[PDB]
Amino acid sequence: GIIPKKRQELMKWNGWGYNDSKFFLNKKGQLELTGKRYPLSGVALPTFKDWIQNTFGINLDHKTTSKASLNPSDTPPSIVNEDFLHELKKTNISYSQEADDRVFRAHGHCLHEIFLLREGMFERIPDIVLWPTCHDDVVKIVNLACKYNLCIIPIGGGTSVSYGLMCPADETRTIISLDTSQMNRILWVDENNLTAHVEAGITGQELERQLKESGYCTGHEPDSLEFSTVGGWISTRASGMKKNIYGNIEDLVVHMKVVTPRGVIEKSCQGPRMSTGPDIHHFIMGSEGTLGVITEATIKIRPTPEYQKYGSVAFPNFEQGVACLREIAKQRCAPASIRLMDNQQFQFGHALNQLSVATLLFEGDREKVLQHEKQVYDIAAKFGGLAAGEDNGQRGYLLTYVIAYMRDLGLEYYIIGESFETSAPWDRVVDLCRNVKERIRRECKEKGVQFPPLSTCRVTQTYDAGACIYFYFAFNYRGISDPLAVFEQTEAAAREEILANGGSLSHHHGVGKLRKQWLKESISDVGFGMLKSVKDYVDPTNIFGNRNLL
Amino acid sequence: GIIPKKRQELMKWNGWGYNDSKFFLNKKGQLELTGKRYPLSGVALPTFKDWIQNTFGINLDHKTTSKASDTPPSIVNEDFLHELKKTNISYSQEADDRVFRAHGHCLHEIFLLREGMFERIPDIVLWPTCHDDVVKIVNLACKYNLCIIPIGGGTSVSYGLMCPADETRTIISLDTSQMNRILWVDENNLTAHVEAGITGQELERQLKESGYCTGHEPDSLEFSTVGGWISTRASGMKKNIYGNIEDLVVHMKVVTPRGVIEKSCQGPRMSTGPDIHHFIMGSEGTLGVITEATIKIRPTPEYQKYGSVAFPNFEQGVACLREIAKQRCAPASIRLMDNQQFQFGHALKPGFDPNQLSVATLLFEGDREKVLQHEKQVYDIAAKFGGLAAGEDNGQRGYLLTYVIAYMRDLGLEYYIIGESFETSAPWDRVVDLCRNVKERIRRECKEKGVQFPPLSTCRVTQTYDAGACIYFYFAFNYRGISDPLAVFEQTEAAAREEILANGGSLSHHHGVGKLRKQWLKESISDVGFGMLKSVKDYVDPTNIFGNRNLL
Repeated sequence: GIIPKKRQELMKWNGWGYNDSKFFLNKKGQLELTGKRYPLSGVALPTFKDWIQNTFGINLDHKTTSKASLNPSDTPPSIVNEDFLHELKKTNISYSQEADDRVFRAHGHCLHEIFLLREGMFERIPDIVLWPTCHDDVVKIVNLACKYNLCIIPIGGGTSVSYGLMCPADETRTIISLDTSQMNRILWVDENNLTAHVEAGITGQELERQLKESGYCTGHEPDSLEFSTVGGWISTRASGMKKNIYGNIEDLVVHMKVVTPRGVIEKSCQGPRMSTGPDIHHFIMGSEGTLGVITEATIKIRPTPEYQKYGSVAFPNFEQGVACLREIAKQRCAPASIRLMDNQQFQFGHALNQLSVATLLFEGDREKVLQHEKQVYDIAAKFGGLAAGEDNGQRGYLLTYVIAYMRDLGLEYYIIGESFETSAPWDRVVDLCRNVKERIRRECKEKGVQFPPLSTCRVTQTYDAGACIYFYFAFNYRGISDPLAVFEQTEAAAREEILANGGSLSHHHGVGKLRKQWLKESISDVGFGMLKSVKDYVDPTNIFGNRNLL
Repeated sequence: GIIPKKRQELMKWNGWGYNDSKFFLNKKGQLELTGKRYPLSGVALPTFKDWIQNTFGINLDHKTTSKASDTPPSIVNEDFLHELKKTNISYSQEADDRVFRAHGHCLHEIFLLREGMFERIPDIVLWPTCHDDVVKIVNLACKYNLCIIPIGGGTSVSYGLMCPADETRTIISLDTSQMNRILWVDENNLTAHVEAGITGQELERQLKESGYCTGHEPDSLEFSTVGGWISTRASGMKKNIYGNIEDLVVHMKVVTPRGVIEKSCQGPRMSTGPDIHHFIMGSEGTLGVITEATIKIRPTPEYQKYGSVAFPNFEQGVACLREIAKQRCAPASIRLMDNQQFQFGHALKPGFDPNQLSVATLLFEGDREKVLQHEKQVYDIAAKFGGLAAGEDNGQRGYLLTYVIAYMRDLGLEYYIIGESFETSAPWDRVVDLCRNVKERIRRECKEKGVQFPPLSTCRVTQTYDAGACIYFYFAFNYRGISDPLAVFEQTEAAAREEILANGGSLSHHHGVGKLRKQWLKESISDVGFGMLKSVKDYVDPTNIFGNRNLL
């Protein structure tokens, strides 16, 4: 579960996930996933091809060829001051000027970046990779950057979907990719206080796995948990599948330690809730690597749940589903996870008419699950909601960690797709869903796309004040002059539609450099000025120069 | 329910709360609460005077003499006054209006109100009624170089309202009590759009008319305002169900010298950079004026039910509270009091060890079915710790009391009894030691400073969280024949704050910082931490219009 220094020995350098897990077309005509890693690994999927064909209007005859490894006569030169490097050596901090390690850490998982990895190359990439293995290591790195006017871009699991690790093309200084993956200890578990003191580089899978050994969990389960890190979550305000029980990352964090050019930020005590001015944890959460390096964090843990249980529900349409979820949030009896899929997604799940589907997960005490389960089904029964079965509800979840591998699959057959999200008020949810799908269909026809896009949505979280909505859109692009421009302009349009229908800039993807142009409207000008003024005091010479946000 | 421009028509100028509500010795020789505003109003408290005598060793034979209502003149630029005239915004240069808004409710202030005087008091009180009104005032204060000190309920317990002695600029008191509308209720999204001046009492009373509540109930809800809450990171009695302020606020609008802070949307939860709501929450009047907020509302609870539990000692009670927090089944309110609080609460009434036992009071609210289940789980857990139910009316008694405690301080003042309370939050594994060490420290400091009778030195756990608990301490003593009673109080308080910190507890859980705990802030938040806040202060308020000097 620990990320090795040479990441490409385990992970795709040019796509999502593990090397040993990819979708392919099998000796016997159907699609299938290699390796043994997921419940779906090595399992044939009979009707998936037919679906893709009916959905995207392709026949799978047309395959694209992508770079299978790095073209090192297309990577730019590593410029690194020779004295700095002398000093670094004295420290014993593992580092690498290798094109591979460098190019691995130049991108996250935005479509644009995955396309360049496969087809082109980046303008700018890290110059040197460093592996601190503890707080003190990081202190030394930051002090070296001050002395040598270097620039540091921190990286954790590299799962950013906001251009948050892209290197600014015109950044002339030595760029360090400060890689946290070897700084990954559970320092200690505090069984009286129910917290774990961890280092920032630990992944979600590793964190849970280790804790499960003492009988604990965090329950923070972002879909990227296999690679995303504690330090990444804080930085991007991440959200997990069971936030309903465990909380989101702002709910989960009790304490943190942060290395800035100016010094170390940490509160003096481990109180659960204080009143000592604006909460500085919140100046750091969602700071997206622009401020300094998060080395340590204390996070709430919980005893492993007694029992869990899946379910699902059918609604006569999406709208009645939304109404039902709103009523669930109104009674404040959301189960561990509740997710409403529209019809297109329902039909997609089938391959592995206005009718929609919620999937459910319940966990906690055995007795409580069963009460909770009864309440939810009764409420839904009020909205045309009929139980669709406990096993159906397992399929939708078992499926979660393999959806991300299908984007790589779709790219092999000339289909470009991305998911993007927002949060919106309850009273805007239906209109936004309708108007955003429409907007994408339009922006697509007008840019010359043949078959109308695939355009789905799902309610993914519920809140007192509204919901988190996810969209997925994809279109086959064979014939389009500039495929990357069409998609990118359509994405940027669907954002405009989101903002105009009352939805927020991001629920959890964060901002990075993809959504920078809207930030100032999102918060006020003064709002934006205040962040600026924290940047400028913490990092006066802009050493943390990924240029996210501002 | 709205606070009137002349506050002294309803409220004590020289102490807590309403004019018509004070303790007094009755025809029958028993202490009683005047008026009929609280359940306990007009009820005779038979054993109370004995408890006071036995605790502090007084007769009640001689009561102190307060001042009965010194005051620097009101100097104010004329071109400014002329322009203020034009806005039609009400204002006052009257000494008594200005003197009302120069303090909140820290012992030191209330004492200075009775005996001495404030070295500095605001120079002019203004009353905006709306957002625009505040924009104008702020624009003026920048133009004419005037300091602004916002005030809502005046219930600060941190010196957050005190005017800095050496501030030579004209100080405006920007009173928000007349900007108090529920702009509107959003029945679908379950939120309310409201002005910052609305009090807790008014907000709940109004919302109740539509079948809604916020459930945000600080002990000062009668006077404390939306604006103050956000400013001080307030916390209420039922935050277990309803959340604390930071959970309750969905949006806000802040007028600052630099301009208006405001998020563009009303979404439940976002990832758009560091959350700016959090730059403002806890800002204690140092950055601008919160004019409007959107707060979550909830349907009126269908059912409310009290209860109480008795434990063989305090440690056992703490352990139970920790287990209750471990199974995440805290009722709407749960509060564990130490033995002294039990005996105290006993003396105020209308086989374990009675000098050992501690008592938890409980409030349960929600759907009647849910309430009953919760209630069973809770008494099951307590029973494992030696816990036995002591009845709903005891529980009922516990809660209603909370609103009269603040009138009792005024009582003790007039019989040479200075007292105050202070809070902290700590991790679960420090609670027991922190309680013991802080009480013990308070006694030793008083013995050493030459107090005759040993001080009242109680504690209670007042909120539970996953990671810890909120702890209240209360301390009081007879000060007849002490040279410098204030200096003795304020030293002790400072010592006990050092103990709290040396035992693992925070600067404050909800009191906030103001100017009373400024000297620990930098170490509480890192040096860089403190520097971060200064940068925000300097950007937003370059010319330090908002000059209460809280925090930094």
